[PDB]
Amino acid sequence: IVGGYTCGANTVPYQVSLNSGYHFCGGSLINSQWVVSAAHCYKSGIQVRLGEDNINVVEGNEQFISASKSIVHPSYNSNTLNNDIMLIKLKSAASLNSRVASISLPTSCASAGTQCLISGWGNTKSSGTSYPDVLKCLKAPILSDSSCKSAYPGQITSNMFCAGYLEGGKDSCQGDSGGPVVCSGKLQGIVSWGSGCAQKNKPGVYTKVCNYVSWIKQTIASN
Ligand SMILES: N=C(N)c1ccc(NC(=O)Nc2ccc(Oc3ccccc3)cc2)cc1
Ligand SMILES: [Ca+2]
Repeated sequence: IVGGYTCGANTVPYQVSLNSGYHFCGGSLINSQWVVSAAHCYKSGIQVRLGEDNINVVEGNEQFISASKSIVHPSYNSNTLNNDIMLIKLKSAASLNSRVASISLPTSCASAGTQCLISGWGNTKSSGTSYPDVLKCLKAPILSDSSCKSAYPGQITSNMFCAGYLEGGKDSCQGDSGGPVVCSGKLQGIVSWGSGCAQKNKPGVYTKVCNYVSWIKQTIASN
């Protein structure tokens, strides 16, 4: 996260770190056995790390559960990043509580103007690289479909929305991928792509989670 702030330990209880020997993507816990992330974060050998604040230090609230299976959305296209969503099942259910909690899926799509919370352990610099050990947070508005398409012409499909600040300075970044964009307590986006991080007129682009609720529910119902 570029231009964000330190969340505070376990203040984002649904935030997940996907680790394969190292943190490589964020994710959101949506019930005791399932995590949602970006399909572009797909990897064999995922261990889900819940209850994390400093991902490099064992602090006392973590749960480390290997993934038993991953399901990349059937229509995910890696070239356009259209339908950039994936579900991960945990081999054992997580113990839910105040510090490790699931986030609700949306009943309706969010609208332009809604302020949302985006969090992750990604890069905090637009020029340079510095990866924090603790979770960073950014409050950011959903942008209109027209400003999203003006910023990235010919690239925004109906399964994507932009969120952020067209002046730059505040954005998600590499390493934040697969992580949450929560608006009014509902998971509305997944950190997916953007040109650079925090550049002027190049906001973050996010998977539009409301389009996937029936698929998430149906998939969890049979797996
Ligand atoms: N400005 C941001 N908010 C922002 C910018 C970039 C990313 N990260 C990103 O775009 N990652 C990425 C996406 C697709 C990729 O493409 C792949 C294609 C095939 C296989 C694997 C990855 C690779 C990296 C996240 C947030
Ligand atoms: Ca830790």
